[PDB]
Amino acid sequence: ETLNGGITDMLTELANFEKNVSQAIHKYNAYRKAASVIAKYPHKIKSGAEAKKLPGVGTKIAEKIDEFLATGKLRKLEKIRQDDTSSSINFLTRVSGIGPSAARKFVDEGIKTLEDLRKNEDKLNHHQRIGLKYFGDFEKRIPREEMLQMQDIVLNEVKKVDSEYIATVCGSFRRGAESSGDMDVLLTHPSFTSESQPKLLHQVVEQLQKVHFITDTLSKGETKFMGVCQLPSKNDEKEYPHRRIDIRLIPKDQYYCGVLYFTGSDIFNKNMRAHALEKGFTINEYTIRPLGVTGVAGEPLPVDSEKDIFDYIQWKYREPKDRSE
DNA sequence: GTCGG
DNA sequence: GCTGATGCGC
DNA sequence: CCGACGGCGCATCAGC
Ligand SMILES: *[C@H]1c2c(ccc3ccc4ccccc4c23)[C@@H](O)[C@H](O)[C@@H]1O
Ligand SMILES: [Cl-]
Ligand SMILES: [Cl-]
Ligand code: NA
Ligand code: NA
Repeated sequence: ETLNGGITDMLTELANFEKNVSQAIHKYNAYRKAASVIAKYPHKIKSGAEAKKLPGVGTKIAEKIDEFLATGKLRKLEKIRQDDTSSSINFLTRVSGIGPSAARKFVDEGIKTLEDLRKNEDKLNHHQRIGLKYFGDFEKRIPREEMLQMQDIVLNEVKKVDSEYIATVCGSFRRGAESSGDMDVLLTHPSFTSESQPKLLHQVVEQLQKVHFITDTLSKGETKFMGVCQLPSKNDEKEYPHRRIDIRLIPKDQYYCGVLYFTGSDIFNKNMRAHALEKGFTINEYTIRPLGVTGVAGEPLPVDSEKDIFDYIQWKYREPKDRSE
């Protein structure tokens, strides 16, 4: 962290400006990738040339590293930071529901701070109001211990609605992470499959609101719910912060590919999709399909467990804790 | 911005 | 009223 | 040189 923190902080700040102000999503991802690869580099970079050897670090970022190393700053970043409009646009996007487009619109009309947002509710859609309401809570991380308590509530209420449901809390949490940014829940039911009900998800969301676990709804459809939840506070104890929770309803026959996919990590999934193709298989979020000699993907293969997927590509079943790569 | 056909 | 496009989060 | 860069569900907008 102390090794190249200056560089990675610089790249990430540049990343945010590209996304939020210039609306250049590809440059945003480029800078992030450069920041990541450098974040892992087990040596203190002495020059851009050294950094350029890393995949994702090109000529431009090399030049920027040289400037930073010799001056401790980046002229363009110092300048953009002092820019009233750009810094405000960049800031507003921290509100969930306010993307680069809305942030630009707001700033163009003189709305530049949370306080300005607070006095202009009529100009915010439902999602943005909630994002504003929980601005601070949403930026806080979730200790694993709270995630465990959160899980207890979800599995219990899901089972209470129908004991045939199958719920799995995925994300880094499933891999054993010490803290999470949110709670991602994958849900299925035997009556729901690819080729075969709107209330399956609704009934669960409803029960979670009944025991006051879910406090707000950002979006809700027949297959995906996105909202806010909160653990009940202990006697005379301080209130827990509101948290982001997503609940996905997935066809049973696609459930395990979903759990695998949503457990990650991202690097693991890529390494698995690669090995999958090597054995003549195509693995995506939904299914695993056989690849013909001419490259034509056949029908979806039977999946009844996470392991089943590993068997197809002849790989040793790895537990989420070891799925970091 | 970086990579690679 | 509807259909497709856009913004957004992830 | 120049296109790719996992996109998918839902809310809301743009346009008929
Ligand atoms: C993929 C990608 C990114 C960011 C978030 C995100 C979250 C979920 C899914 C699901 C399916 C496809 C893509 C994603 C992503 C980006 O950072 C990345 O450049 C890709 O677009
Ligand atoms: Cl200006
Ligand atoms: Cl498919
Ligand atoms: Na490089
Ligand atoms: Na935002």
